[PDB]
Formats: sequence, structure tokens, C-alpha cells
Amino acid sequence: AFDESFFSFGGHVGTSVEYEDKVTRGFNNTDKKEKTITNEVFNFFYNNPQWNFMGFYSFKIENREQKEPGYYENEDGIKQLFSLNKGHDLGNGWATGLIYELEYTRSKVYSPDVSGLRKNLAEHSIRPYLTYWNNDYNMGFYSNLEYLLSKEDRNAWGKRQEQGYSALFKPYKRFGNWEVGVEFYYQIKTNDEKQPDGTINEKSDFNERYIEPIVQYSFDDAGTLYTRVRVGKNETKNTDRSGGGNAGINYFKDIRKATVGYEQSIGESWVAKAEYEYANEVEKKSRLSGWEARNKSELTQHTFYAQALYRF
Ligand SMILES: OC[C@H]1O[C@@H]2O[C@H]3[C@H](O)[C@@H](O)[C@@H](O[C@H]4[C@@H](O)[C@H](O)[C@@H](O[C@H]5[C@H](O)[C@@H](O)[C@@H](O[C@H]6[C@H](O)[C@@H](O)[C@@H](O[C@H]7[C@H](O)[C@@H](O)[C@@H](O[C@H]1[C@H](O)[C@@H]2O)O[C@@H]7CO)O[C@@H]6CO)O[C@@H]5CO)O[C@@H]4CO)O[C@@H]3CO
Ligand SMILES: OC[C@H]1O[C@@H]2O[C@H]3[C@H](O)[C@@H](O)[C@@H](O[C@H]4[C@H](O)[C@@H](O)[C@@H](O[C@H]5[C@H](O)[C@@H](O)[C@@H](O[C@H]6[C@H](O)[C@@H](O)[C@@H](O[C@H]7[C@H](O)[C@@H](O)[C@@H](O[C@H]1[C@H](O)[C@H]2O)O[C@@H]7CO)O[C@@H]6CO)O[C@@H]5CO)O[C@@H]4CO)O[C@@H]3CO
Ligand SMILES: CCCCCCCCOCCOCCOCCOCCO
Repeated sequence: AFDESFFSFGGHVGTSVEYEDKVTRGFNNTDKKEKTITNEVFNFFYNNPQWNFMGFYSFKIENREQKEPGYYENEDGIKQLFSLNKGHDLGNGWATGLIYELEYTRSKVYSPDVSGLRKNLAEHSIRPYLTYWNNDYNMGFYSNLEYLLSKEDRNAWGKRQEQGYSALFKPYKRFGNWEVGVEFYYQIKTNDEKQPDGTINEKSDFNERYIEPIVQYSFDDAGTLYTRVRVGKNETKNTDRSGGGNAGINYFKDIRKATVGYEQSIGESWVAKAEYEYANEVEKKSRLSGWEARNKSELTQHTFYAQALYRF
């Protein structure tokens, strides 16, 4: 019945906190230090197997502090995420569906040069997906395509739009208490950034690929321990219209990440999770403009995440 289907949902409500510590030693060979805290005051996962529909909502408060020689910048923001997933069971271990995700961020920036500069960001993700699970082999995969559109209005600092596509394929296998998988990812996008008077800051083409093995182990008397290691590369190729010395300049980045996390149920209703991620990204240019002290820009990032969920 339609009326009673409305009440056939489960899911969870939760909260989380994320702390990011970043240091970027740039082409100027000096350190830009950034610390970010993200307070997810509410998230809501909604699962209605009657509709084969899943939904997700999140409300986050974000605070970032940037420090470097002769400059600082603070940014405070609010981020809301709306996610809809309509799935369809195809039988024999196959399923498909469509995800539509909208994420909106509003923030203000404070520095010695601006006082409360406003930024509005809207990101849209549309992801058709295809999943398979073979019960006899205890093996399967997740796969999806994606269209991603990002539009940001930074008022006096102009507008930026990114648009592109990605593809992801993640085969995985379970055996005993183990699960092992490998995520393969490819993304392409265009970047367009302009000043308020139309002056082009950037017009460039981007692509990224990575491979990310994942290993997890589920303990009988408790939770699940997991680790992920990513090796990736990306490149940004500027057209001859980019500004600021970047006309025709290419950027090449090597990416390495390692994650360790643990999730465990607490009684029948609660679940807690903690995760640490290390990231190191090293970038070089095809040619230096002349102001740079070296042809190297290196990010080192440590991220800590903790989450508590109440299931119903
Ligand atoms: O932005 C979309 C989002 O989802 C996509 O995930 C796919 C996934 O590839 C599939 O494997 C499948 O996942 C199903 C189960 O495998 C899975 O266990 C379950 O997830 C539970 C989980 O047990 C629990 O941890 C919790 O999830 C919360 C996470 O702990 C948080 O980290 C946070 O998750 C965010 C991710 O960190 C982001 O990467 C992203 O997730 C993407 C994925 O990359 C992937 O494309 O955004 C997430 C939300 O912001 O929040 C989670 C909820 O609070 O609860 C989960 C739900 O019970 O979920 C699947 C079956 O229900 O299906 C996915 C398609 O939706
Ligand atoms: O306070 C200003 C700024 O100071 C510090 O920036 C350093 C930077 O770390 C160094 O790498 C170097 O910057 C180089 C760039 O690497 C090089 O690409 C080019 O930059 C041009 C941009 O590529 C072009 O887009 C445009 O920049 C825009 C920018 O896209 C807008 O977002 C907006 O930038 C603002 C920043 O968002 C804000 O954080 C702050 O910037 C700090 C920075 O955080 C800090 O690390 O202020 C700016 C507004 O001033 O506006 C700009 C301007 O249109 O233009 C640039 C310039 O051609 O060239 C620069 C300079 O060689 O040096 C800077 C300064 O030391
Ligand atoms: C509402 C946004 C629609 C934009 C068009 C997306 C078209 C992408 O489809 C490409 C192929 O996808 C394979 C099957 O996708 C599953 C469709 O079922 C969705 C049920 O609503």
C-alpha cells in the first residue's frame, strides 16, 4: 500500500567531526599552513527498501585558518548536502540505479585585505551506477559514471566553474572475515575562472587517475578494521588564455594517500567510527614564470575523523 510504504524506512542519524592539518610548501619554498575543522551537526541516512530508495542529508559547519609569512586568512562556512539514490534490483546479483547529489556551501573570508568576502558554491553530481554480487564466488563490483558541475561565485574575486566526468570501477572479494578490493578511478574536467570584469584567470583542462587497494578485517567479537592506500596522478593543462603567467603552462601532480580506520557497533542501535588519513601530493610545472624559488609544490596533510550514528 502507498500510504503505509511511507512508514517503511530505516536508516540512521548521526554527527561527526573532521580535523584537517595541511602544510603546503609551494613554489616559493615557504610554508602555507592550514587547519580546518568540520562539525557535522546532523546527518540523516534514509533507506526505504519498499521504494528501493535511499536518501541522505547533512548539515556541516566549517572553519578554516590559513597562515603563512606575511599573510593570514580565515574562512567560516555552512555546507548542506542533499543526496538521492533510486535503485533497482535486476536479479541474479545485478542492480543499477541513479544518484543525484547537490551540495551547497556559503562562506565568508577574512584577511588583512578583505573583511567578510562572501563565497557561494553549488556542486551537482549525477551518477548512474551498476553493481554486481556473486554469492557463489563471494566476489563482486561497484561501478559508476559521473557528471559533475561546480559553480562558485566569489563576488569581488570573480566566478569559477568546473565541469566534467568521472568513472569508477571497484572489484572486491570476501573470504572468511576478510574483504579486499581495488578502486580504479578516472576523471576529466574543464576549469574556467574569470574576474568580475571578465578577465580570464584560468582556462584549463584537467585529468586524474588513481588506483586504491582496500583491505578490511571484521573481528568476530567486535568491529571492522580497514586500510586503504591510494597512488594517483593528475595534470592541469592551461590554454593560452589563462592569466597570471599560466598561459600554456602545465601542472603535473603525484598523489599518495594512506588511510586506517575502525568501525564498531555499540549495542543494537549505535555505531562509532574513527579514521586517520595521510596525504602527500607533489606538483611541478612545465615551465616556471620567473618568480618561483623552485619547481616543486608539496602538500602534506593529516586528517582525523570521528563519527557516531544512531540506527533505526
Ligand atoms: O556520495 C555518495 C557516497 O556513496 C557511495 O557509496 C556507495 C558504495 O560504493 C557502495 O559500497 C554502497 O555502500 C553500501 C554499503 O557497502 C555500506 O556499508 C553502507 O554504508 C554505511 C556504513 O556502514 C557507515 O559507515 C555509514 O556511512 C557513513 C560514513 O561512515 C561516512 O564516512 C559518510 O560517508 C561519506 C563518504 O565518506 C564519502 O566518500 C561519500 O560517500 C560516497 C562514496 O564515495 C560512494 O560513492 O559521502 C558519504 C556521505 O557524505 O557518511 C555516511 C553516512 O553517514 O552509513 C552507511 C549507510 O548505512 O551503505 C551502502 C548500503 O546502504 O552503496 C553506496 C551507494 O550509496
Ligand atoms: O594575499 C594574496 C595571496 O597571497 C598568497 O599567495 C601567494 C601564492 O601562494 C604564491 O604561489 C604566489 O602566487 C602566484 C600563483 O601561484 C600563480 O598562479 C599566479 O596567481 C594568479 C592566479 O593563478 C590567477 O587565478 C589570479 O588569482 C586570483 C585567484 O584565483 C582568486 O581566487 C583570488 O585570489 C585570492 C585568494 O583566493 C586568497 O586566498 C588570497 O590569496 C593569497 C594566497 O592565499 C596566499 O597563499 O587573495 C587573493 C586575492 O588577492 O584573486 C586572484 C587575483 O585575481 O591571479 C594570480 C596573480 O596573477 O601568480 C601568483 C603571484 O606570482 O604568490 C602569491 C602572493 O605571494
Ligand atoms: C535527473 C537527471 C537525469 C539526467 C540524465 C542522466 C542519464 C544517464 O543515463 C546513462 C545510462 O545510465 C544507465 C542506467 O541508469 C539507471 C537509470 O535508472 C534511474 C532510475 O531513476
